[PDB]
Amino acid sequence: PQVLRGSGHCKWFNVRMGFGFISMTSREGSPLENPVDVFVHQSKLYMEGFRSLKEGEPVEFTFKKSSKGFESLRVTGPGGNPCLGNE
Repeated sequence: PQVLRGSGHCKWFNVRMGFGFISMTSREGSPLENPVDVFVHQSKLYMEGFRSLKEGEPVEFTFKKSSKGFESLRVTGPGGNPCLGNE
C-alpha cells in the first residue's frame, strides 16, 4: 500500500493491550479541518525503552490505508525524536 505521512498527537493508549489511537491533525504538512483516528500498535513506536505513548504527546508518523481505515507504520516524536511514552 501507498505509504502516507501525517502528524498529530496521542489520543489515548492502552499500555496493557499494546495499542492506541493517534488523532491525526495534519497530512503531508496540511492541517485538517476534521482530525481523524489512526490506529497505532506498540511495535511501531520509535523509542528505546518500554513502548507506549503518553496521552497528548505530539507525534509524526507514516501510515497506510487498510480494510480498517488508517494504521500506523512508524511513529516518532517531533523532528524524528523518540516517542516519550509513559516512563
